[PDB]
Amino acid sequence: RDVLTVGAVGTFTVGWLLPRLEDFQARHPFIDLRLSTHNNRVDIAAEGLDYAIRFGGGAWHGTEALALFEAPLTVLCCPEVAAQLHSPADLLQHTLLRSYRADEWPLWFQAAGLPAHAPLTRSIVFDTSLAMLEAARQGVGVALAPAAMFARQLASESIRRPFATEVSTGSYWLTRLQSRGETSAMLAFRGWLLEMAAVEARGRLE
Amino acid sequence: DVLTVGAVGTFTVGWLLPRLEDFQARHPFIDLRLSTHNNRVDIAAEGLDYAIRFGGGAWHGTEALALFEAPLTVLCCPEVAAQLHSPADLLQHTLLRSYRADEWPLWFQAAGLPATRSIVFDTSLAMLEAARQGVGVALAPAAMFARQLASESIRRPFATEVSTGSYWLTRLQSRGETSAMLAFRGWLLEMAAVEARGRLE
Repeated sequence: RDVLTVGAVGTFTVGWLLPRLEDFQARHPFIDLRLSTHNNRVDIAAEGLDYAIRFGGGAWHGTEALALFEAPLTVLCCPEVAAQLHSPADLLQHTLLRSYRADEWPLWFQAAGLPAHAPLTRSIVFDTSLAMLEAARQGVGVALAPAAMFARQLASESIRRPFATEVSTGSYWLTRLQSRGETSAMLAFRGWLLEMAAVEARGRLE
Repeated sequence: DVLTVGAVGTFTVGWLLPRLEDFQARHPFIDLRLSTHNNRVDIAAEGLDYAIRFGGGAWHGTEALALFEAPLTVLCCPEVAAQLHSPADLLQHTLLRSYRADEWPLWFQAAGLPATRSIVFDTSLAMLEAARQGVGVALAPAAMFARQLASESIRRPFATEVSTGSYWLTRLQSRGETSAMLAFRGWLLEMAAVEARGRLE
């Protein structure tokens, strides 16, 4: 009375949602929110979610998806490794940490004005950017991830952005099953989340 | 000469990656394809030689070799740790939970306590980052967060721990042990014995 269950990708939950969720609970004291995290293969029905927030193109079968904001990808690494990089061409001297989406590194090299390499060895594939950024922190390799999800780390200087080049491969989306009606707590949560998302998208042009 | 290992992500980053340089120095012509997952995997569907998982070692169709035990303890940021004097003080904070099913009861039990509304985490990695941010109090294997404890950005308020599972090297009984596999198996078991030894020591 009333129950609301939301699942979000872990990187989005700890990098973005949780810093703002105190605002939601103040403005909606009566909604009992059940937040869980997942790794972007979330199955709404199996986990009992009303909404799932995930990353990609917004065209998931059986799903209605509302765009929140873009998450452009950039190179992120430890200061150790950052000092050793002068041009993006130096990157092939390092382990390239990557996600299961295999075209992010060639897409980014393109955006940097380099051929569309194509990194199979040496490289390690990560289910979550959190695991990828922790590996990058520990000097294992060079990460390619959304800067806007690791703002704290960057502002604390605990990790570094060595280049300006970005590439836009996906957005964060609020998704829901077409099969299910939107409850009143769902509508309340959606309104608050869209407001917060608009401030974020607005901030990146600002 | 390829070898595909899929390891749960907390284990990969908190323990296996800092030691992999050794392996790559001792077998420089193995092409390891390391991937991570969230402990809920289908070895066949993902096409792995080995998976490394947390749990009880009894997954149907798979040969599971134990590595070491992973006892869970309470972990939080410095300020909330100061507010924590005894275990009963914990219910004053939000309990950060994993999708298991469930470990807080057993930990309470182990700390001599009897029988709020909170957050479930697919990975201890996400859980530990919320604990650093002050969102709540985590229950997770301290052995996987040596880095955060050494710098004291994360604190362990209580000595109580509770064993609920181990890390395991698993393989479908079906497909054959490759030579690259055998070499990884030997090296990993040696590295794991040092770790278990160290806990007693």
